[PDB]
Amino acid sequence: MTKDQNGTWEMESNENFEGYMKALDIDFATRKIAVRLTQTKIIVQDGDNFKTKTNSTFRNYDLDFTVGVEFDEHTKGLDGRNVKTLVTWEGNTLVCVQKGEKENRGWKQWVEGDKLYLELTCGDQVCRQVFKKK
Ligand SMILES: CC1=C(/C=C/C(C)=C/C=C/C(C)=C/CO)C(C)(C)CCC1
Repeated sequence: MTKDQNGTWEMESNENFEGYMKALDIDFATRKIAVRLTQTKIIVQDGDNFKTKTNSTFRNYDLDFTVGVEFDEHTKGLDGRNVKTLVTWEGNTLVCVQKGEKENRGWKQWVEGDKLYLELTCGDQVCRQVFKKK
């Protein structure tokens, strides 16, 4: 296992604050809140089965999806829309991309360690998540 996804990473923040907002138009306060909100997260995979959750005040969210075994998730709590996903390891990565009105809500959570450059495409005008910690 040359990846060790299973990590912690007190989220720093996203770059295109506004483009990720659009990925699921919560509200205008949403993006400004998350902009500065340095939340916590921590994934953990065992092979073909992983899970992670965010730790914010504003909103609580989670992905909890397998690795390539397509699944119709939901964004309940946040916006309340229906979605689907798909994940495939891509080096030290695990290319996820949402569906169900999304079609461009994917990430490039490739792990470096102490630093991390999750790239939140999330619709046109790609955003760059900015992680750092574990
Ligand atoms: C906008 C927004 C949030 C961001 C959620 C995300 C984007 C969590 C990331 C999950 C992923 C991509 C895990 C893959 O390892 C949360 C709910 C947390 C706080 C307020 C609103």
